[PDB]
Amino acid sequence: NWLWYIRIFIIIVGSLIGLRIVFAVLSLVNRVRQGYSPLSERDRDRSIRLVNGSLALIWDDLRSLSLFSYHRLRDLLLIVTRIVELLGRRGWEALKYWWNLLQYWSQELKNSAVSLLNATAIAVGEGTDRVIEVVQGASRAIRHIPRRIRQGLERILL
Amino acid sequence: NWLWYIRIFIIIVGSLIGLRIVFAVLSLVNRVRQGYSPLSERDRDRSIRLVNGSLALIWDDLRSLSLFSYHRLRDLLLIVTRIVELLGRRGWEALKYWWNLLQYWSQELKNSAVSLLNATAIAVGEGTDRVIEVVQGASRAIRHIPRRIRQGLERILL
Amino acid sequence: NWLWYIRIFIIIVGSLIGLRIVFAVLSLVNRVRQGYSPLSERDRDRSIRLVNGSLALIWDDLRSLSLFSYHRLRDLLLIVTRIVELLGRRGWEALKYWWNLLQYWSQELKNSAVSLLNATAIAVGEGTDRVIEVVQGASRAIRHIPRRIRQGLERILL
Repeated sequence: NWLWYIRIFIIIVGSLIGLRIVFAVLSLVNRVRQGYSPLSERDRDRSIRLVNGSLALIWDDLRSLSLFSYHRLRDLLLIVTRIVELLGRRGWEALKYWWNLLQYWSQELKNSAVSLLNATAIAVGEGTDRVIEVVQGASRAIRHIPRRIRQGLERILL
Repeated sequence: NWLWYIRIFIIIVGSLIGLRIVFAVLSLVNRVRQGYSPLSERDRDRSIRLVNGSLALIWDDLRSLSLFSYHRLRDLLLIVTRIVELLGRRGWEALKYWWNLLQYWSQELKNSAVSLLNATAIAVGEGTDRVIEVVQGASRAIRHIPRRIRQGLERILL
Repeated sequence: NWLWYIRIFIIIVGSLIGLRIVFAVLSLVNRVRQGYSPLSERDRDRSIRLVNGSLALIWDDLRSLSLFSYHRLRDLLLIVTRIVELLGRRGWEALKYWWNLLQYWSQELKNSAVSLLNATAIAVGEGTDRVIEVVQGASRAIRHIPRRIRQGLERILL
C-alpha cells in the first residue's frame, strides 16, 4: 500500500512552501542581473557573490537590531514598540485617503452624467437644460467637504 | 479524533502559502533593507513607515488604475485595449529572440564538431579535413535564409 | 468520493505555491510601481512595457548566457561552478563574522553585568568593586581579539 506513503507526501507538499523563502533572494539577483525598470548586465558573474551573502548577513540584521553602540540591543526590543507607536500617530491618514480620493471620483462621473443627461433633456428645446444641470450639479458640487476631519478626530481623542 | 482531524490539518498547513505572498511585499523591503546590491541600510527605521504604508497604499495601485483622474479612469478602458493591441503586434519579437537563440547553439555546435572532426579527419597524407569543412559551411549556411521571419511576419500579419 | 477529490486538492495546493513564483516578475514592476523604496507618475503605461520584455529578454540573457566572444555559452555553465569553488575559499568569511557576532554579545553582557553587580557591591565595605570588574573584565578583555582565525584556517585549508 503506497497510498499511506502518499498520505505523508501530502504533508511534504506543505514543507515545499517554506522552500520558497530562498527564492526571494533569487528575485533580488534577477533584479540586479536583469536590469532595473521594465526590461523594454554582465555582472551576473559577480551576482554569484549573493551566495557569499551568508558572510555579510550578520551586518544588515545586527546593524539595526544591536547597532554599533552595544548594550542597546536589549534596549532595541523596547524601541520597536516606540517606532511603531511614533509612526502610528500619522497612521490615521487612512480616513484621509478615502474622503479626498472618493471625492474626485464623484467629480468625473458627474461630468459624464451632465453631458449625456443634459443632451437628452433638451428634446423640445425650451429650458430643460436648466433643471437637469442645476439638480445634478447641486448635489455633487455642494457635497464638497474640506479635509482636517482626521485632525479633529485625532485631537478629540488625544 | 485522528485521520479526520489530521486531514483538515493538511489544509491548515496548506493555508500558509497565501500568507507567504506577503513575502513578495517583504522582498521590496528586503531590497531597501539589504543594502540594494546583493547581500554580499539603517533606513529600516524608515521602513517602519510601511506599517503606516496603508495610508500610502491606496494611491500607488489606484493611480495606475484610474490614472491622474477618474475621467481618465474611463480612458484606462481604452488604453488597456491599446497596450495589448500595440504590444500584440510588435510583441512577436519574442520569436525573433528565440529564433536567434536557437540559432545561437546551432553555431556553437558545428564549430566544435569541425575542430574535432577536421583534426581527426586527415589521419593520413590526404586532405580529408577539406571534406568535413565544406559540409559544415554548406549545410549550416544553407540551413537558413537571408530573409528575416520577424520582419516578413510583421509586414504579412497586417 | 469527496475525500479523494479533496485529497488530490492538496496536490493542486502544491501547484498553488508554484503559481506564486510569477509574483517575482510582478515584484519587478512593483519596485517601479512603488516609486522607489516601498510607497512611503504616468509611467504605469511604462510598467505595461514589461509585456514588451519578451523582445528585451534577448539582450539581458544573451550577454550573460553566451557573452561577447563565442564558445562562452558552454563556458557560462563551467564558470558558474568555477566561481563557487574560487569564491569558496573566500566563503570562510562565514566564521569570521560569527566570532565578531558573539564577541559583541559578550560586550553587552560585560557592561550590563558589571554595572548592576558592581553598583550593589559597594554596599559592602572591603573592596568588592575590585573583584566584580576584574573577573568580568578579565574574561572579555583577555578574550577580546584572540587571533586571525580565518587567515590561519584558510591558509592551511587552501
